Amino acid sequence: AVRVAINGFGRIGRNILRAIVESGRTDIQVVAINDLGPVETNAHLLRYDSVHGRFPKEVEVAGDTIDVGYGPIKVHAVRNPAELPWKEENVDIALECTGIFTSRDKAALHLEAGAKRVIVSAPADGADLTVVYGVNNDKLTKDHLVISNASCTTNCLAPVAQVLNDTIGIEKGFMTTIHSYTGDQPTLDTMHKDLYRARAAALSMIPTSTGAAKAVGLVLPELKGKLDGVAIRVPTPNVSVVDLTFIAKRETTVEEVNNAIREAANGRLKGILGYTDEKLVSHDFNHDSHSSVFHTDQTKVMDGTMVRILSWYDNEWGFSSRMSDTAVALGKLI
Amino acid sequence: MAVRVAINGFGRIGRNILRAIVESGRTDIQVVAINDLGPVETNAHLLRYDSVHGRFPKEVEVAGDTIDVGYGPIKVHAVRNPAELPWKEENVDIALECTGIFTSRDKAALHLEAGAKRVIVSAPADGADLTVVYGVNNDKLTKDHLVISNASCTTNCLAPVAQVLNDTIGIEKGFMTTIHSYTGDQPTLDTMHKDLYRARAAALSMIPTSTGAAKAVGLVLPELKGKLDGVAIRVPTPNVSVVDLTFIAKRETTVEEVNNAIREAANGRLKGILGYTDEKLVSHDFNHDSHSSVFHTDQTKVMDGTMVRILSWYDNEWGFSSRMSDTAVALGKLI
Amino acid sequence: MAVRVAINGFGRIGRNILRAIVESGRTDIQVVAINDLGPVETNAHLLRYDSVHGRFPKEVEVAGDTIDVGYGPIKVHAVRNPAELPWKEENVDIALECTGIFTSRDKAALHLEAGAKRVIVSAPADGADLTVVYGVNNDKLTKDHLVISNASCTTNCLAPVAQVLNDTIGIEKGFMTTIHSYTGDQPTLDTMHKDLYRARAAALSMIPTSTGAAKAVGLVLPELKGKLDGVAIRVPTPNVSVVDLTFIAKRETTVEEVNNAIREAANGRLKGILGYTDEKLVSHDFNHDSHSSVFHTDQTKVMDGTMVRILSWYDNEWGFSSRMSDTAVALGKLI
Amino acid sequence: MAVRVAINGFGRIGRNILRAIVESGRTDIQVVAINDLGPVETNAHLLRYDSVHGRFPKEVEVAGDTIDVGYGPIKVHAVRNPAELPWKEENVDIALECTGIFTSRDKAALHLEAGAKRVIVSAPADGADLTVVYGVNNDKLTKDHLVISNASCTTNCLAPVAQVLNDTIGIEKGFMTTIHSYTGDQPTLDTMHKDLYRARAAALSMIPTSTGAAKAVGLVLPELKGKLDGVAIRVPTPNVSVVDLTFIAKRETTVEEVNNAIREAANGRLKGILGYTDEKLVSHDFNHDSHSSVFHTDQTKVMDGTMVRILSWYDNEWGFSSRMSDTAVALGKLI
Ligand SMILES: NC(=O)c1ccc[n+]([C@@H]2O[C@H](COP(=O)([O-])OP(=O)(O)OC[C@H]3O[C@@H](n4cnc5c(N)ncnc54)[C@H](O)[C@@H]3O)[C@@H](O)[C@H]2O)c1
Ligand SMILES: NC(=O)c1ccc[n+]([C@@H]2O[C@H](COP(=O)([O-])OP(=O)(O)OC[C@H]3O[C@@H](n4cnc5c(N)ncnc54)[C@H](O)[C@@H]3O)[C@@H](O)[C@H]2O)c1
Ligand SMILES: NC(=O)c1ccc[n+]([C@@H]2O[C@H](COP(=O)([O-])OP(=O)(O)OC[C@H]3O[C@@H](n4cnc5c(N)ncnc54)[C@H](O)[C@@H]3O)[C@@H](O)[C@H]2O)c1
Ligand SMILES: NC(=O)c1ccc[n+]([C@@H]2O[C@H](COP(=O)([O-])OP(=O)(O)OC[C@H]3O[C@@H](n4cnc5c(N)ncnc54)[C@H](O)[C@@H]3O)[C@@H](O)[C@H]2O)c1
Repeated sequence: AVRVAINGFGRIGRNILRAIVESGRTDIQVVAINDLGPVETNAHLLRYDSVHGRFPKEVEVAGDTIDVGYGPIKVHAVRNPAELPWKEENVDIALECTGIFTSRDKAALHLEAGAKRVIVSAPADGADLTVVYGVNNDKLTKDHLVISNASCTTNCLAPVAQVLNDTIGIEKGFMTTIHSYTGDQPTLDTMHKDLYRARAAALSMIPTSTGAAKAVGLVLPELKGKLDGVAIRVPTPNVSVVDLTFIAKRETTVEEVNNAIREAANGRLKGILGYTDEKLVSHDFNHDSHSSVFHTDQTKVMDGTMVRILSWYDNEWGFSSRMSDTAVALGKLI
Repeated sequence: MAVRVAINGFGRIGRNILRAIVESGRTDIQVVAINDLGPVETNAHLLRYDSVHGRFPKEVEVAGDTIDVGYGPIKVHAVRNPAELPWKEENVDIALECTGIFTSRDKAALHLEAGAKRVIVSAPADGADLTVVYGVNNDKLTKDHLVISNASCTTNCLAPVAQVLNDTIGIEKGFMTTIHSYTGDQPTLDTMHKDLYRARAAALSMIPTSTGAAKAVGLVLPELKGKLDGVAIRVPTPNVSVVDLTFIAKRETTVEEVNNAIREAANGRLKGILGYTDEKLVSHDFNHDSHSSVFHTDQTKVMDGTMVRILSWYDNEWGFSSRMSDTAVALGKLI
Repeated sequence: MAVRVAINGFGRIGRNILRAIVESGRTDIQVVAINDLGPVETNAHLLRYDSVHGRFPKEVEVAGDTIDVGYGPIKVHAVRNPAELPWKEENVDIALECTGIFTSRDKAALHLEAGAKRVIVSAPADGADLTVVYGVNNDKLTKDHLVISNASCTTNCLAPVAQVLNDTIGIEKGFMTTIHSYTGDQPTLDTMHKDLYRARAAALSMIPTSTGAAKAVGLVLPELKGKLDGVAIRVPTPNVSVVDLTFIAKRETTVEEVNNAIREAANGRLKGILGYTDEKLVSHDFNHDSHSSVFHTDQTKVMDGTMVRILSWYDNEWGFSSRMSDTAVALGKLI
Repeated sequence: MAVRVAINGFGRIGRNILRAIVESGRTDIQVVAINDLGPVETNAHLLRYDSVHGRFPKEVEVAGDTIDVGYGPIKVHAVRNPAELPWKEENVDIALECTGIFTSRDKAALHLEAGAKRVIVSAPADGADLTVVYGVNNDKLTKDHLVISNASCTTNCLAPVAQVLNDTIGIEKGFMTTIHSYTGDQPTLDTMHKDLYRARAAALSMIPTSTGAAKAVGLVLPELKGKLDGVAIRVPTPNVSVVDLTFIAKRETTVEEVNNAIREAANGRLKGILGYTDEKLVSHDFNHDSHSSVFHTDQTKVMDGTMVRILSWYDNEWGFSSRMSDTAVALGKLI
């Protein structure tokens, strides 16, 4: 079992722990947690969840300790990641989930503190490698010390872009992800570095940026420079969607698009790529641990070569699950 | 000299047709009757207080079966069958059919049986003598078109942008996703519905849904027939929608060319119908904007010189309700 | 052994009764029939997928006009009027009336003609042989009671608190405001309605509304007649409500006494029906909780010894649906 | 004779103080200085476009470090510590403290150190020389009060109602729950916060919370010291709030007497401050209403002559921001 610490006990941080517990997985153990508050507040935030419900197991608090079923977890409050006791606690991997230490050189402070590897829960400027689990995690080597788990959007688009490109070919494509609001937006209109993201989150559709599409051109090099995209933030607390229109290299059909996703889903990317043949809506994919769930009924083909698809993602649950798969795979190279 | 009109179905659009006439100060049209399914006071109450547009900017006087908003009594009805209305007596030039239940052309045609001289449907109308997007094809109206359709809110958003961009650089093929506000045909909580998507609690999810608006551009621009398709996604906002469009241009172009061609038209031929913003705005800033379509310059992308994406906002209540009036006035002149 | 039940109207109430029976594992009641006028496939889809309660955790097999949730086919019918139902053929012990259309005793009782032996209406029911809050006046049911009301979500939340506190300290006078989640009978957007309050966009406002729950407690608990009044305020949430009650005690008391009296009730006589929390929880934390009433200790207030304020949550869907079954099990024993 | 003001903290309240001034046309006050934490152009952009109040009605023009709203350049700063703001230089009569971050007398008074002659805190302030609800106790101001509090939005709503009733029929004892719109100090999603309630996602729940507004009346109105207690529940609306008050009268009363004592104050000495409605309105209807408190008449109830419940609405943003200017004008005359 690889030893991990969670830095930033937030939406991703807490859910990383929750997914581990809810699965019984034994390949990974969380040994410490760090945020900026009382141990008790961390425990209470874990216990009660406005999106996913109540925590399924008792949550025990002992001094500086948290226990969720398998022994106490050392809990901290250290602003500077380089001051953490990673050596003394023998941390194989630091999972960096604050939002503020995403460049390689900052994420690396965990290495200074004593962790052997670092995984940033987001795009990472200067990452030794950027990973979409199930797609390119076999590129990890003994070389990479500080890597990125990509963004929730990249983890949803890449598996779909990969299969379809392998099947039918992608000449050129444009993505708009319609995303649930997120903690880096305000409840009401207020001073912000980004004028779109300044705006009341549950009140509008809000145009926003995202490197997800170009980023896929890097986790799948064969799609270098062929995809571009943006986002629209809307009034939902959790769950998002990818709406991608692209040109196929050869003429195709709705059926062939659908079928190719099904075979991939039931075979090589099982658990990572999924699909529904039903008429579902966003909330239906709440608490689904797939990176991507392809909406069969939404496939469109215009004039042989123009293709539209829709794929869902639980931006919290799916991604937090991958943070674990990625860590277990990274620990094995140590 | 003003066209005499009657609103059938005093819902989100029937109310805002009236309200927009009043806010705009327009003298060319006049509402002379209103019909719905309830007491006069209830209708007045819903005109007075709006959850999305706010309070009615003027007093609303009720006296009998009548409503006064500044200019004299408006006769108010409560008749389920459209065939039974006193359109001939009250001298209705044009009935505006807004219930959402008489969009069929022979169903709309009941307003002529009842006495109106012409009919406009506030939606796509199957079998309409003509379908119109004001500013794009109101020129094709003739003295013979008797029961026309004002298209949909989404169609009035898309067609003016398609027309400009096609005239200027050429559209080969494209796909539309409208992210649209939820509407009165969806429920609060999940429940029995003919469409499995729309059965779902409306303010709780992103809800993919069906729409023929892109294909319908083909009805107002034959040049464009068969070249556009699209769908919708409804989201938890109560008003204001947006067209997100990715298409293949006939020649290489650039972000700048596209925005530019849009400004030119917005500032000239299509002033008031197609507008644009160069600022970083979000959907609520367009609440109560009367444009059919407001192009969002910043969001314009171009990939490999010929794949082009655009984003254009509409107030689905407000623009569309304003255009209902523009269309009735034009039609009125041909009577 | 298990009481055999039929659900009339597979709207939300009806579906959640089923889901609650299945999720709990209980063995004392069984749904053997459903009657509804919409399509069997749509009803299965709505059982499978809930936007408030989430994914139903068992397989749902459609096989013709039948549905199987894990114990055999459940016949689904469509029969306009409840006297025409084949309740005799089907061996129904109790029809659960959940349409919202058949609430009066004489209407609900058509099910008795249709062949069933008892009827339970899932709301207040005019002229009911008895009105039940399970856990409170559960024991006043007889062999002679043939058509009953399971009262309302708010009443099942209030009566248990009122009873404990009245027994312990005494209630002279009180006023209840229930801050309630919006519900299926409110519209998405402003529109024609009998009640002008309920005409307003449901998720855009705090909306004042009347409720009969405080009167109704004076009936379940006769010693409290004329003692309690109240009203509601609907707010933009899809599920979970709360009772905010302020009353005058018969005698001086304290915060700790009030809370302590609730805990001893919840941990004994009223287990599973009235619960409490000693933590700082919010409304979503009670989503999908089967209690009728969950007392919020932290929110208890006393001033000048005798004016008391309390706060108690209810999942207005899930608690009430469980009680439907608890009530029916008991009714069955009297058959 | 126009009081010169600086707005420190250009947030919901800050921006709307400026907006109410422009909109009213009033000429007794002049904003001469704005301070926040970001670029001039960002401050201007948040003034231009407002998700709750809509677009700014006048042009918002930027030149260098100044914005101009129709009446000449307002100087714009970005300075974190208030002791450094050039208040002396710029002849500031009254610094309006609106950051939420300097509410205690010693932090608020840093503005006096900087050059301002007076300070009004836009919230409860520990140690304030006086706490003012305009319309109620502003006659109590003296030339001697240097640092003052304008109370809370809730106290400005409750105090006028409490005054009228108390003066008319007496208040022995009351309890208050305010149902309140979420504000900027709550998160979009569950996250670390110093208060375990307010840590929870803001638009997802009914969230019980702490307020001193009921006690604080007790000291705009000494006759009422120690007689009222209260608490809050935040719910998923972005603006507009309500007071739900239940109290013991000093004598027997009626629904009718309670209501017309309010009408009379509202139409007489409390005009513009306390208003009322006789109609069936909902929260959104009071968006952008400048009253401090608008009494909802149909909601008055009386239990056994002496138990009285009432409901009164407040736009927590728009009403309070207007009062800030009113209070500023009064204070300025005493300098
Ligand atoms: N929420 C999502 O949908 C999602 C999905 C994919 C990726 N991500 C990425 O994951 C990261 C976190 O996202 P989130 O949604 O969990 O945000 P969040 O705000 O919920 O979590 C951030 C947490 O870090 C804590 N924190 C701040 N500074 C700290 C410090 N110096 N030391 C320790 N803790 C500190 C905060 O208290 C907070 O609890 C971001 O980079 C985000 O982009 C988020
Ligand atoms: N809401 C929009 O953004 C929008 C935009 C463009 C077009 N439209 C179209 O306009 C039409 C109405 O839309 P809406 O949002 O105003 O719906 P709505 O539900 O708000 O309005 C329908 C109104 O008609 C009344 N009505 C129903 N049956 C009637 C009958 N038998 N006789 C008289 N009145 C009757 C109802 O009471 C209701 O007030 C629909 O066809 C819709 O597709 C709507
Ligand atoms: N939902 C709650 O929290 C709750 C709580 C307490 C009491 N109640 C009461 O329970 C009743 C139902 O509530 P609900 O929320 O389930 O409403 P709902 O709208 O979800 O359910 C109504 C269902 O009955 C069906 N129906 C309507 N007319 C019918 C008829 N003619 N024949 C057969 N089926 C018909 C509809 O298709 C729908 O599925 C109401 O009286 C309500 O007051 C509900
Ligand atoms: N929003 C309401 O309904 C309301 C009502 C009545 C009273 N109040 C009180 O008014 C105050 C502000 O409320 P708000 O809703 O406008 O909050 P807000 O967050 O919307 O506004 C606060 C503003 O102050 C700025 N700021 C923070 N630190 C600063 C500093 N060091 N120097 C200068 N500016 C700084 C922030 O950038 C922000 O623009 C609070 O005390 C609040 O309790 C608010």
